[PDB]
Amino acid sequence: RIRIDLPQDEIPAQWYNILPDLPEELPPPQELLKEVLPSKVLELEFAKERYVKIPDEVLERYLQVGRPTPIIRAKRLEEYLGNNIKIYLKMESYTYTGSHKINSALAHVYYAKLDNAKFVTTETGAGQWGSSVALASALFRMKAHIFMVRTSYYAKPYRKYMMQMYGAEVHPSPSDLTEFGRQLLAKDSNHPGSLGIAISDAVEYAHKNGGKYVVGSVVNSDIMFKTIAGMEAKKQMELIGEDPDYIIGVVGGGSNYAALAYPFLGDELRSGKVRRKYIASGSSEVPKMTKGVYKYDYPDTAKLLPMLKMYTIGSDFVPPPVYAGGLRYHGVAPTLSLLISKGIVQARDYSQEESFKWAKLFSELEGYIPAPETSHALPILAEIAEEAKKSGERKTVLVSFSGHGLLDLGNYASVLFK
Amino acid sequence: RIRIDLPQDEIPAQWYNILPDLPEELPPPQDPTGKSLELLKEVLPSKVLELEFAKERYVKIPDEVLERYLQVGRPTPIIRAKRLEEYLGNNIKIYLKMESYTYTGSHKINSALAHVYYAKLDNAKFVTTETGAGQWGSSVALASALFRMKAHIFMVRTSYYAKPYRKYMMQMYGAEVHPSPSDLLGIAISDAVEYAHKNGGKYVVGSVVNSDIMFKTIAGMEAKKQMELIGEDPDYIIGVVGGGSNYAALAYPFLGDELRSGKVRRKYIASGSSEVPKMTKGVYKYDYPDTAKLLPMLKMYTIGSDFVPPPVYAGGLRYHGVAPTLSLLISKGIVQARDYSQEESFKWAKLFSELEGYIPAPETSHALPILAEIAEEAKKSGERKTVLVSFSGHGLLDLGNYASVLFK
Ligand SMILES: Cc1ncc(COP(=O)(O)O)c(CN[C@@H](COP(=O)(O)O)C(=O)O)c1O
Ligand SMILES: Cc1ncc(COP(=O)(O)O)c(C)c1O
Repeated sequence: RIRIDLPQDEIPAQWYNILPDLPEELPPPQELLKEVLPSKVLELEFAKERYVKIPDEVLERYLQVGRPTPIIRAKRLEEYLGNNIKIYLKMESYTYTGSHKINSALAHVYYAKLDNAKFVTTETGAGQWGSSVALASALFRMKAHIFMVRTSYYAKPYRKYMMQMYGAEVHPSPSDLTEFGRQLLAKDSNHPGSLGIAISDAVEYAHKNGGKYVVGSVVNSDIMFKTIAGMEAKKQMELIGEDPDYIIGVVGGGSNYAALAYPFLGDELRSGKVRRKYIASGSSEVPKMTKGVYKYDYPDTAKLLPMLKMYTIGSDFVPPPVYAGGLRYHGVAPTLSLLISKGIVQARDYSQEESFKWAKLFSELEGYIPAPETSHALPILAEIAEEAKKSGERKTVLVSFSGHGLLDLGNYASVLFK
Repeated sequence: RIRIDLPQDEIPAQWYNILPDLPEELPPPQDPTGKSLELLKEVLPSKVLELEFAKERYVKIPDEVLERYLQVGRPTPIIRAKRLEEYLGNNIKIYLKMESYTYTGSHKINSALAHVYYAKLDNAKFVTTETGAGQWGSSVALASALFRMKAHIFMVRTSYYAKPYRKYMMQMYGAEVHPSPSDLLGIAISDAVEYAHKNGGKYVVGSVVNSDIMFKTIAGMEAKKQMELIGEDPDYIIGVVGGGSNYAALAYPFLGDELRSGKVRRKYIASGSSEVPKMTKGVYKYDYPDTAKLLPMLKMYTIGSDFVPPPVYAGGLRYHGVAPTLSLLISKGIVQARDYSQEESFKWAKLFSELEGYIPAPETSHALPILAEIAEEAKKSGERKTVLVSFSGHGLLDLGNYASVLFK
């Protein structure tokens, strides 16, 4: 009785755009950025329609990569927690790349191909985004050039290998394939690189060679594409007649959480009354959730995109080298930040020691190793268990289980196995 | 409609035992050094030992095992590989039983749960086992976590250090991992077996024997029901052979129907690696299951319990012998045998990955060259054949293996 499957012939056929349903208007963002970006991707940012039809070509690849993903009920975790709540896991880890990121990668590549792009480029550090764009590129028969921070290129090889199995060309950055890259290599032939440097690398290469750049950021389009997870989950839960009392997840930039929660939150906002509790968490080592300044700031280190109004601890923030928690990003998506400032979504932060302890507990109890990023949601369940206990009612929790941790086992090892 | 899901409440409730349905009696285990036999009784779970020569065609899956089956991802889906079909000219229809969909990424968890469960009923204080790829190691580590058993895993050592993430995975499940030869491959089975005889531990076997294959036929029982669900009778059932459990597990429930009805119409093809070529260069004879000789001799296609794979070999299927029941069937011409190089398999793996989007285990990639042969054959006859594949595992923790061969 623990897995709820949505047949592939019943997958949702539109994405959800919360913009029209926000309590107040979203604080507008503040080119080139138009030559390298897919035309429709630019269009969908300002979108005023509540829904965007998913192209049939995109929908077909969604099915190809494992969608719809199941909801799993974590009954053993429930028992451990005293059977005071019910825990439903939306398993985005079940996609072939093991995370929710392929949901927007497929759409970005599709719209690049529509623009008649000769290839797509993107930046990557740890390789989560890179491997997702690599798969999406392969499924559209699109040439992919991935610019990977040279340090990570050697340090975290398995995801490089994954990108290469998918047939992507992977370039250590700064690369000699661009002027901006060659100019840095003349300073240091083994220049360690940065995420910012790789964005500049990927952008210049698309710009100069008639390609398109695939943005993996907190832009409104990206969140919209990922809401296929929430669209599915809404249908699954209504299928077994359970309405969640809590929806929770973690915030890198916030796209995975929003993607799950927004379709539920949209219903409520349109009814005028928010009844559910929404709780998202990040890492206290990178505390933009709980200690962020709400202000206009650069969504990327390259200063490529215009500033967005978001919770941020600054685009130059770097985490301690001990941090293996994976939620390194400095800001929160503008829509989510707006929601947090209005008290609609509650913010939490946990240490990696606390989160990884829960990861370990979850792996032994339920049997599935969560991504280190995902592990930061688990401490929220303890807090919810207590409040439920004081309810007299059994509360239902829906969790964005954003990825598995098989390719992050080295991260866990560095904390858990000394 | 590329994925066929079997609802969990539709999961089969019994295992298939092919022993009564074989064309002729299986060569019984042999035992010279009259110690390994009572030794087997000392380290094996009692009810596992008992099921080894079980006579009932179907064995009820214990409720506790069935419960965990549902927990770790059963039933697994069947996926139709339409993009691969296109690449092969649409000359065949290709269905993949995705045993990779379980929590540890392979079919191994199917018997690991049953062995550990039966060890628990013996009041075992711990279980031991060996592992190569660590697909088995991690499945036993997970099974042990779920049944609250302490687990000691003996890992081949070359794999130990080259596959640290699999070691990390076992440790995340709370198992203790030991490089083999250890402190107390082939050699690993011997290591584990030894360690179990003292202290008070049970040895968990991960293939070859009848009980182990029987436990894995849950996959085949599910697949039979799923194919019927879409009105699809396979012409070919294919897979790869390490010890032969994942292939037997899928095929035996289909092959049983045929043996009982009198006629075998389907084609059965299994592949191994040419670098460890017991499938096509081995001899059907009695040989030792373990290096070290502590275990009763079994009659299988073998290339010697002392065979050691080439350093350059990253393809997996390293065991030296084929399961006795599967060896009987190969000897009788019922199952056809193939072997491919890691170079040819991995090139197919990379193609499959770009086409279908899913990275196969290096073990599983040995089935892909079979598809190419079936498709060329169908092209020449003009007949459009249906193929069911045991997709035994994914390769997410084996990317280092792939890289050593493909990425310079
Ligand atoms: C992914 C996967 N697929 C097939 C098998 C072959 O074993 P069987 O024929 O099913 O019994 C395996 C076996 N993996 C074992 C053995 O390690 P190897 O390195 O020799 O492949 C394991 O210990 O994990 C497999 O993992
Ligand atoms: C598995 C996993 N979970 C969470 C995140 C955080 O990303 P985001 O909040 O932007 O979607 C990432 C990047 C990830 O790979």
